[PDB]
This record gives sequence, structure tokens and C-alpha cells, in this order.
Amino acid sequence: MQIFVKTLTGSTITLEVEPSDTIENVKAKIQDKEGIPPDQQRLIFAGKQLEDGRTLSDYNIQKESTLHLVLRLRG
Ligand SMILES: [Ca+2]
Ligand SMILES: [Cl-]
Ligand SMILES: [Cl-]
Repeated sequence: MQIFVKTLTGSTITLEVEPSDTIENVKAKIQDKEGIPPDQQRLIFAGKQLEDGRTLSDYNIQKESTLHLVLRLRG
């Protein structure tokens, strides 16, 4: 399944995922492509912040869905 991840600056990347993938899995994939550590990532879909432990299917994220990625600094 192909999805998109987009930032506030308009950068868009593509990921290959499965419905059963967790949000934590997706953050790992973004880190592989773009080097952003999962701790600093927050994903949003349909105006809601997503939870690491839940799955893409939980949020009805499908082929060609776009997730919004934003930073949240830990320190
Ligand atoms: Ca690029
Ligand atoms: Cl990927
Ligand atoms: Cl940001």
C-alpha cells in the first residue's frame, strides 16, 4: 500500500506500508528515508494526532492517503 507524508513546508515523500502497520512502524520508515528520529515525529490524519501503538487500518488510512508530519522536540 502506498501512502504520502507531507510537511508544513510542502515536502512530500512516499512510503510503502500495510494496513496492519502501526504508527510506530511508519515513523521508522520515515526515519529510514529522511533521518528524522521517531521521538521527534508527530503524525496527523483527518485532523487527529495518531498514536504509536495503533494501526493504519484503525484510522482508515488507505492507498494514496496523505499523513501530515510535524516536529515535537523532546528536550
Ligand atoms: Ca524528495
Ligand atoms: Cl517505505
Ligand atoms: Cl514541523
